Amino acid sequence: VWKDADTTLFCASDAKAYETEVHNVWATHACVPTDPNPQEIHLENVTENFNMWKNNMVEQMHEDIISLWDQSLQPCVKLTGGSVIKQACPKISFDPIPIHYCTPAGYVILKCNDKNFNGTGPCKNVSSVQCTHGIKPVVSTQLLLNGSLAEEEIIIRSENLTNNAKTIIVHLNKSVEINCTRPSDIRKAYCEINGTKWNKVLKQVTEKLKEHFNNKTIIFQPPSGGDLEITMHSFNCRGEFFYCNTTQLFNNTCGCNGTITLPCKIKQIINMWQGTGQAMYAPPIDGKINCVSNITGILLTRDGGANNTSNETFRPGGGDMRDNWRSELYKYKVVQIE
Ligand SMILES: N=C(N)N1CCC[C@H]1C(=O)N1CCN(C(=O)N2CCC[C@H](C(=O)Nc3ccc(Cl)c(F)c3)C2)CC1
Ligand SMILES: *[C@@H]1O[C@H](CO)[C@@H](O)[C@H](O)[C@H]1NC(C)=O
Ligand SMILES: *[C@@H]1O[C@H](CO)[C@@H](O)[C@H](O)[C@H]1NC(C)=O
Ligand SMILES: *[C@@H]1O[C@H](CO)[C@@H](O)[C@H](O)[C@H]1NC(C)=O
Ligand SMILES: *[C@@H]1O[C@H](CO)[C@@H](O)[C@H](O)[C@H]1NC(C)=O
Ligand SMILES: *[C@@H]1O[C@H](CO)[C@@H](O)[C@H](O)[C@H]1NC(C)=O
Ligand SMILES: *[C@@H]1O[C@H](CO)[C@@H](O)[C@H](O)[C@H]1NC(C)=O
Ligand SMILES: *[C@@H]1O[C@H](CO)[C@@H](O)[C@H](O)[C@H]1NC(C)=O
Ligand SMILES: *[C@@H]1O[C@H](CO)[C@@H](O)[C@H](O)[C@H]1NC(C)=O
Ligand SMILES: *[C@@H]1O[C@H](CO)[C@@H](O)[C@H](O)[C@H]1NC(C)=O
Repeated sequence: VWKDADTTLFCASDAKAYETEVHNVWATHACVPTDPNPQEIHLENVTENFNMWKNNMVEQMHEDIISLWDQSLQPCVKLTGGSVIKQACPKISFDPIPIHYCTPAGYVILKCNDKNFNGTGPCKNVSSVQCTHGIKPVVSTQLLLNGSLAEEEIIIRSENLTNNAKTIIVHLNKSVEINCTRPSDIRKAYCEINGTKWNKVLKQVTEKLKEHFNNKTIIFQPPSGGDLEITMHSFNCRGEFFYCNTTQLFNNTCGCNGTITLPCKIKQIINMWQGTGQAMYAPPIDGKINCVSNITGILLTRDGGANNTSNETFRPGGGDMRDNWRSELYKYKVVQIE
């Protein structure tokens, strides 16, 4: 017997005590070691309601990662609310590691094992766990990186598809590598994507979106304004902030199918995701800066006043990292053992 409840979670990780990498350092002192003997109990004949869009676990992970960045990635200058802090900004070791979220005594985590689960509504195949799986806290916009994959079909996730203001999370079932490099202009970078791989996945995505939108025509367009962090695909590679133009990723025409090369820039002046504010970092480290990531999801925003047209147009979105955490926490919820 249990009931829906919120409580303060703790974290577990395989952090290395000797590592200078900042995620390891934070997990070493803020988490416990991962459960060496994790147990999963299947709940016979249990149906349970989930709502990934109203899930306190997401808020708690958000608070953790903000703390992680605040103790690890300090900018030369932080500009918040009129205040201006000038603190040490050395170059660091940066590579996210999986973090597990675990319940204290008197609580368990319920896990939805329905392979088609979209994040809201009833789940027929429910198990209970002490900890989630290991989630890498990858900060990014537009593209979800290094996550998990949907097990069966591509999944569309949204708090309310009919409401165009609600962010759409696309959960891929086959990852697509994105290989970004600043070769050894020191801020000029690029990302390489297999155009055959990507265009095929994207076609499947549009077909999935057809199913939710009455077989309408699915059109992609570049973001319609905003800050560079959201009009570009933003992410952190080895501590450097990359900003990549994704126009060639979301062009509906696909003489295509070669390597897709996105132009990128490393920016020193950042619009922080942790909260409204601007931060400045030192110029990039020397030599080849490279990151090979898996695209496992897409963040989309649908265009509004098309209620009576023939087209549904989608633009890459992001900005609220809670959606990133939500994309992995969607199948979990905390309950109190009554
Ligand atoms: N957290 C809470 N409680 N919130 C309540 C609703 C909005 C949200 C919120 O209050 N906020 C304020 C701060 N935010 C912001 O100002 N944004 C505008 C500028 C860009 C932002 C970006 O995505 N930055 C970024 C930086 C580096 C990387 Cl690598 C990256 F992938 C992304 C979006 C986040 C949402
Ligand atoms: C339910 O999910 C479990 C994972 O715990 C997996 O073995 C299988 O996909 C499902 N099994 C049943 C009996 O539904
Ligand atoms: C998710 O599944 C539930 C089934 O109960 C349904 O009500 C809802 O419309 C679905 N949402 C999406 C985006 O598929
Ligand atoms: C990328 O995807 C492949 C296959 O989908 C997987 O084996 C590999 O572990 C993934 N890499 C990362 C860093 O997630
Ligand atoms: C991914 O899902 C789509 C349906 O959305 C399906 O057609 C495709 O075969 C799936 N691919 C894999 C590798 O499971
Ligand atoms: C979803 O959004 C539409 C359009 O904004 C609105 O009419 C509808 O009431 C919403 N549905 C729910 C369940 O909130
Ligand atoms: C990534 O791209 C760089 C530069 O083009 C190349 O040297 C490297 O081999 C690529 N890595 C992979 C895994 O494709
Ligand atoms: C690009 O992806 C396709 C489909 O997965 C694959 O067959 C092809 O070998 C890839 N190209 C390269 C150069 O690896
Ligand atoms: C991305 O590239 C396209 C074409 O190269 C360009 O028209 C567009 O302005 C670029 N986007 C941004 C945000 O600079
Ligand atoms: C994704 O994971 C790979 C493998 O650990 C790593 O090399 C890469 O830098 C990661 N990408 C990001 C954006 O953290």
